[PDB]
Amino acid sequence: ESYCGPCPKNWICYKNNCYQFFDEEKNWYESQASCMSQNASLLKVYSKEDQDLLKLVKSYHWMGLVHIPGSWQWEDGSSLSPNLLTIIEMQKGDCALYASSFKGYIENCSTPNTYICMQR
Amino acid sequence: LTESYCGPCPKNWICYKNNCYQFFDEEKNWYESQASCMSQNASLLKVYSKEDQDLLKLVKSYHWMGLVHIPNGSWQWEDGSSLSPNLLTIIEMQKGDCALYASSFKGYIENCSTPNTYICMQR
Ligand SMILES: CN(C)C(=O)[C@@H](NC(=O)c1cnccc1-c1ccc(C(F)(F)F)cc1)c1cccc(C(F)(F)F)c1
Repeated sequence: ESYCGPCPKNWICYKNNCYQFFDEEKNWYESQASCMSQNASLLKVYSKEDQDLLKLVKSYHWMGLVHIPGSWQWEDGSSLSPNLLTIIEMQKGDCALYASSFKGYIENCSTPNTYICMQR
Repeated sequence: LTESYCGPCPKNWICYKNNCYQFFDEEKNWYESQASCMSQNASLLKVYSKEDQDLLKLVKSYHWMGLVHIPNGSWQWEDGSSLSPNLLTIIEMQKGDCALYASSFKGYIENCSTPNTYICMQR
């Protein structure tokens, strides 16, 4: 038994990270702007153990993984850790969707998708 | 934004507005599902508030919850309390006395002996 968070009330708390799903279809840029307005970022995947709840996520949703032409990187500038995501090519694009279990789909940044914000 | 602590909950359970949830994909009939939650200081999902449990809009598939029909004809939770109105739309699927949760805020009537996935909730 432990106290989780802190997180805002309308967010799921899991191992002290906070997650919120947004059902609005938005492109990657608009989804990142949405998360920032909540004092958050798009989903960052850093650990299969600390984030094992991501195995239960259904459907595909924007996360904060982008390609600047260099490897894939998160919004915060950190590199994607190895052996964490299986990356699959889906569309011509520089952004990625999260899909269970621990997959990233390369996706056109302009394609509207639902999205997951994260705070910690 | 206002930061709150959530819980307390076991570390491997989801916390949402201080309730803790766990999903179980190993299928069990209703009673065995209840026994499994009990062994984890929990009960099957109890639905009491659209606002406090709005995360249930996102819970798909069909999972046992702790809702049973007593043939005084009442609908009750495992803890003995009543199903409150304006919370769930209840639909028959199989003749039975137990209910599966489905999105959004639906319950499907199901034979209590049918194996299904289930949701535990700390209580
Ligand atoms: C039985 N079951 C496992 C479901 O139905 C799952 N539903 C969806 O993932 C789900 C289904 N439609 C739309 C969105 C989601 C979704 C997306 C992101 C998250 C977030 F913000 F968490 F990232 C949460 C849900 C599920 C339901 C509740 C909680 C969780 C969990 F938090 F554990 F991931 C998963």
